[PDB]
Amino acid sequence: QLFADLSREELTTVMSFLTQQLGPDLVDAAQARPSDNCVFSVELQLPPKAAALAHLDRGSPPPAREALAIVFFGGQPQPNVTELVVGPLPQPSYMRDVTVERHGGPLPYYRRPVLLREYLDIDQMIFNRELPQAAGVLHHCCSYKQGGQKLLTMNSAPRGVQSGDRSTWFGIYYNITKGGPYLHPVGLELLVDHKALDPADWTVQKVFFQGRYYENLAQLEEQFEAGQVNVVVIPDRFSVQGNRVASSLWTFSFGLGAFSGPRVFDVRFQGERLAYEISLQEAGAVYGGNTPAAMLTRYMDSGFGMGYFATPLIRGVDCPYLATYMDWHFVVESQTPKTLHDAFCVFEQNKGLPLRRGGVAQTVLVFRSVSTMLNYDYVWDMVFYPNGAIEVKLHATGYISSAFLFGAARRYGNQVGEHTLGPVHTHSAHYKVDLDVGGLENWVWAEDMAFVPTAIPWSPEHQIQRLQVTRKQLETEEQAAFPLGGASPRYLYLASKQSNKWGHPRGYRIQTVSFAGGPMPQNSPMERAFSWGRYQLAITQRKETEPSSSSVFNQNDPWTPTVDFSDFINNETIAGKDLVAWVTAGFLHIPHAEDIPNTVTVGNGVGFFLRPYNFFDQEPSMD
Amino acid sequence: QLFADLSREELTTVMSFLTQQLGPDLVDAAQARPSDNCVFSVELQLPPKAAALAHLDRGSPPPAREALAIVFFGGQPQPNVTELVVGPLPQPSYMRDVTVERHGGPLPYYRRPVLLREYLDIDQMIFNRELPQAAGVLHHCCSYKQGGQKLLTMNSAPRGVQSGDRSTWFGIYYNITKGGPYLHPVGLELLVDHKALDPADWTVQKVFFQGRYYENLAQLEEQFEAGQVNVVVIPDRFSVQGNRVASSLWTFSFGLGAFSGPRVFDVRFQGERLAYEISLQEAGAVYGGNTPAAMLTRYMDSGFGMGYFATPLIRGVDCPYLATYMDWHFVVESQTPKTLHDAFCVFEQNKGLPLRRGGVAQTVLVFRSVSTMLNYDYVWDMVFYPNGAIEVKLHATGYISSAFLFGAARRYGNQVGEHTLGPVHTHSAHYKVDLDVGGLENWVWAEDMAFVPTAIPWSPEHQIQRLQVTRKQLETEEQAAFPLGGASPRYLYLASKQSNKWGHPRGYRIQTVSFAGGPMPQNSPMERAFSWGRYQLAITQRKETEPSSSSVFNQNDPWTPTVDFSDFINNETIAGKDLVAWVTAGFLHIPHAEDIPNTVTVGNGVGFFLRPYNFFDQEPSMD
Ligand SMILES: *[C@@H]1O[C@H](CO)[C@@H](O[C@@H]2O[C@H](CO)[C@@H](O[C@@H]3O[C@H](CO)[C@@H](O)[C@H](O)[C@H]3NC(C)=O)[C@H](O)[C@H]2NC(C)=O)[C@H](O)[C@H]1NC(C)=O
Ligand SMILES: *[C@@H]1O[C@H](CO)[C@@H](O[C@@H]2O[C@H](CO)[C@@H](O[C@@H]3O[C@H](CO)[C@@H](O)[C@H](O)[C@H]3NC(C)=O)[C@H](O)[C@H]2NC(C)=O)[C@H](O)[C@H]1NC(C)=O
Ligand SMILES: Clc1cccc(Cl)c1N=C1NCCN1
Ligand SMILES: Clc1cccc(Cl)c1N=C1NCCN1
Ligand SMILES: [Ca+2]
Ligand SMILES: [Ca+2]
Ligand SMILES: [Ca+2]
Ligand SMILES: [Ca+2]
Ligand SMILES: [Cl-]
Ligand SMILES: [Cl-]
Ligand SMILES: [Cl-]
Ligand SMILES: [Cu+2]
Ligand SMILES: [Cu+2]
Repeated sequence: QLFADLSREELTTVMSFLTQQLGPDLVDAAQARPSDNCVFSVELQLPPKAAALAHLDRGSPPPAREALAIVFFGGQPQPNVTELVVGPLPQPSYMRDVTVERHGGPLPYYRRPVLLREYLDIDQMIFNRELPQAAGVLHHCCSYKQGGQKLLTMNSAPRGVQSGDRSTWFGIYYNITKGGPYLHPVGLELLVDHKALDPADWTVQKVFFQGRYYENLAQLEEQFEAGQVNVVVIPDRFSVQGNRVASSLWTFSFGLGAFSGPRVFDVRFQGERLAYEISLQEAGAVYGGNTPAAMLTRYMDSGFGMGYFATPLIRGVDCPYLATYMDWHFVVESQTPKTLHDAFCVFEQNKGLPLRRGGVAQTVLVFRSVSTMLNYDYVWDMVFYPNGAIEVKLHATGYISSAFLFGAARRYGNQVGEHTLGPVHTHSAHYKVDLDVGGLENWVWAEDMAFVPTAIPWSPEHQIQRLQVTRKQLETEEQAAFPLGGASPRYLYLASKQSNKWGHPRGYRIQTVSFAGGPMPQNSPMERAFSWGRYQLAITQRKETEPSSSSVFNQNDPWTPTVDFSDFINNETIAGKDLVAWVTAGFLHIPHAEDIPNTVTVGNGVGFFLRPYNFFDQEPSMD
Repeated sequence: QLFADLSREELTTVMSFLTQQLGPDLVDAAQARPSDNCVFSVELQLPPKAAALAHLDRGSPPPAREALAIVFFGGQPQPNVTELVVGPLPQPSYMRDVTVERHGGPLPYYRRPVLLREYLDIDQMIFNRELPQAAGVLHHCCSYKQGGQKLLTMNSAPRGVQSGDRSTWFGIYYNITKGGPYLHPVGLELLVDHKALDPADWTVQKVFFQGRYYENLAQLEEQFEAGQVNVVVIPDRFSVQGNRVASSLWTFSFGLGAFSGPRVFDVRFQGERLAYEISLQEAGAVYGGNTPAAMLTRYMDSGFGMGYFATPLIRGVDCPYLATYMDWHFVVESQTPKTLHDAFCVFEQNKGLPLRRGGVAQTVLVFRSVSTMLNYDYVWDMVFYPNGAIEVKLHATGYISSAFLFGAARRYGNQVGEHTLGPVHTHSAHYKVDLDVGGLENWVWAEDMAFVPTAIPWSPEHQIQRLQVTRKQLETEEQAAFPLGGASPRYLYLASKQSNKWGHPRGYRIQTVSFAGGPMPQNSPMERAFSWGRYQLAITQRKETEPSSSSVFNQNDPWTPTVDFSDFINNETIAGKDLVAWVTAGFLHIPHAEDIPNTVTVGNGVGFFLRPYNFFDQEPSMD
């Protein structure tokens, strides 16, 4: 319960403490304007490892239970975003601004995530005071307002060309609310500068219509009237109790980061802790296209929220009928705690494949949850094997984002329908794998194979390409940073100080199970924000100053990243320290006809494996 | 059903015809000595494709149903192995020799696989003539027959250092009869020369005792008696009619080659053929060590028989209790047909993960078979997805090979017991994927992603790394032969002539999934026999003269291979021809403590994916 997500009651307490303690008068974030003071979110502040392990292993008292509140200070001479550490629960006595502490300075107010109320005010502007200025061309293309269809908007990110920018390409789509929302692009995109704290000052800085750009909608309308614009017509055996799952072989505390997504703590196999924490850090997406949004889009999904955008799992569909179903509570953009029903599910999965052949079939423990944004869907799986192996997979599915088809559009994807292109994109996800193999003190090994031509002892006149094992202990972080798209040692394992019964260092190896979306060139002005994408796998010294490889604040200002993961790799020693492993997994997705109306989970996904390597003395037991 | 394996009735008739034609001097292969004449095996002769398709598609009469008989002609001045085509079934009248026609000449007698009678005769020699010579050292190390555990022999291959050799290193192991009978290597290996036609003339050419090499066993005993030898004492919807599966979505004819292994013909998703044939071709293993057998062993398992060594599927273990099980029939080293009970199992598996999202469940059809040699176990999987996708998967499991632990043994693996090493080795499998995408005439496309620094259209001063698609039609065989370990197109697919509704070439893409082992250096004078291991993927024109990428006769003479796969690649055009795909999957295996007593199929193994890429005009429907 030192890893348990804040209870609904706990959420209320922090919210009450803020109102009573904070000098500035706060507005409900659900109805907050840019120049208002509001609480964006409050959630569990993860405890220090040292105090947690002291409690977990040495019977010391639990660490002070704390919450981290994100506050939008827009109602002052100089607006800022402030992170407040509140605690200790159940009854708070302090409220510490750790902003400067964690980031070296203040959080620029433009890095703050776009409020829901900000989206709605952007819609008012578009529908009420922008779109009508191009009714003639909209009536023409898309039966606009004339007893015809309803249109809707799509968001994109980041929002500008440099730091300080808050200008978003919003696309116009049909409001067909069936199997596919952004499957009918109108080819009309609007660049709305919404950086100003006064919405009446927001403007459209440029328009994109079906191929070409215009300064504003008034310019587009007259060229249309003047018959100067060509318009394309668009038609249409284990027990969950609290945060703790316990089987005969496994024990772990689970949870959900409102921004970082699904996580698991204190992973113990048969009483022995394998890892302190296995958590999702960030989910990314890079697009390509000849239309603005698809041309520019680079998603750092934690800027939105993997937990905040998690959905209830449908019993029988998302998880087996006899699965265990847990709820989740959150305060993001609200006054009162909200509850997500069936956010998680744990169940037993008979693989149907013989685990060993006298033997028995492969039965697995599965921890699952789903994040959904605009209908796309990430299904996050954590599977725990009876032999001590852990499997972490990601599955993408749902509706793809679309682009209006014009010109050399096929240079950026495939046609999936009339006037519709499926733009290229790569999916990526970052995981923090804080293995504690045989305790804190860890080393890193790189074992692989080699063929060396040597003479045959019984026939020295003949040679034989001798297959043999190479081993190397990595000394610095730099040696253990493995570039995506390159080759890493086939057996890369974190080992303990001690060895097994046979003299081999007790180890758990990480096996990356993911094809290669393929890294963004470091020449990209925003690549630093997702520099975790450079590596297939990286090992660093765990620090309390390095809790995440990304940040909520990166999405809207990637040009100056709040968290630049590459900074973590700094030539420090990794021999005999508390080590963390960061795994990047993903794939290239060139959309195709089969992806319509939905992209299916067909395949076995993308992720990695954690497997015992000289950790036990022989094949372990099982119930 | 012209792809059906020969029935028992057919197997009997061919043997009768073969006995009548081949004089009165034939001998039951089960009891034949090297100088005898016997029928090694009789199995189905795969029909000509043109005639097969003409029958299936154009209603033309079925092509002649034939069998292939391998005959060991050791009874003559110049002994050879002969391949005979026998037909037509059901009542044969001819028996033609296709040996020269297929192999450019005679099959040398030393290439023939080692008969079971030959092995038993080798054991006799070892236990009657050989071991007794070293009774003193065996009593001391291994309680030879002093109330101690019994000894057995372990085979290895190839058998020599050059073409023409039949000299095998047999290892001596305790026969506990519990768990791994191969977990107790004594450190004694005999290099027996069983080349000669007269067993009485067979000799041991060298002996390896626990690290040291000796000329003969007597010398080893002599050396020991003189106290010049240290001895380490060793302790102690769908149904299936005949050969065809018929789900609501799929149709195919399954079978099993006596040597090649499991195979599928006439694969049809919703009535349309995707592939004429998908079959296992060869299974390989490459070891390392400082002990003889372990250092020399390179396997081409079809020399023993993936089918001949197939095992009964344990209901409720290898396949769900209520799956559909099918028997198999064969004649190998027997003049009477044998039955392999429950050789196959076909079943639907609820994937346990939603196909799409509320949404729909994901269930697959699974065709399984298991090959077993000395308790080491290949489980062959081909899963057909409701969306037209096909997953071919291989898992290994069971008892690993052990070696006597001495010297720089850890350079060749890990100690897994007392005086026991787990030698390094790679596993590999070759599959023949004859895709007929939209018909015979097929092309090959290479698709991937790329970034191009381009100015932002709405902000000229700034740049954006523009993600885009690259497409390239491959023209010759050499272009489609991608080296194992290197990087290849993320989107390589065979395409028909027709485009989809949207104008994209209808194709099925080959996504190769493996932690590929690591190719044997081409400097090795024997890797030519398994030159298929060079490429993770290769595409060649289909040829009736290139039915397989390996041969039963490769194993015992890899230095002059009967089939050298790379010969297929000869700069021929692959633009609008009958194309065949060849896929290599494998992995490096450094044995660990968890492999004892036996290694688990944990995770998912190795193989590949066949995915529809613009083959349809939208997501396919299900029934
Ligand atoms: C982001 O904005 C935050 C909220 O405006 C700033 O935090 C506040 O700064 C205030 C002004 O300095 C502090 O007020 C102090 O409180 C005393 C009463 O105790 C007043 O009399 C003083 O005017 C003032 N004292 C001074 C000069 O420090 C608040 O204590 C403080 N509020 C909280 C909750 O921290 C941040 O400074 C700003 N971030 C950055 C880094 O600029
Ligand atoms: C591998 O061995 C095979 C059998 O030992 C050889 O093939 C045999 O050779 C026989 C004698 O040369 C053939 O008999 C000849 O052919 C006709 C056909 O039946 C016979 O009537 C004749 O008696 C004889 N020729 C003449 C004119 O005297 C056998 O037909 C044949 N046996 C079988 C069953 O195939 C192969 O030659 C040898 N491999 C090679 C290619 O060298
Ligand atoms: Cl949430 C999700 C699921 C699958 C693929 C992507 Cl790229 C996703 N990410 C986003 N969707 C729109 C904003 N981010
Ligand atoms: Cl048949 C099999 C199953 C699993 C692994 C290997 Cl290397 C196998 N191959 C051989 N075992 C002994 C002869 N070859
Ligand atoms: Ca660091
Ligand atoms: Ca650690
Ligand atoms: Ca060829
Ligand atoms: Ca073909
Ligand atoms: Cl494992
Ligand atoms: Cl970019
Ligand atoms: Cl697919
Ligand atoms: Cu996608
Ligand atoms: Cu193995």
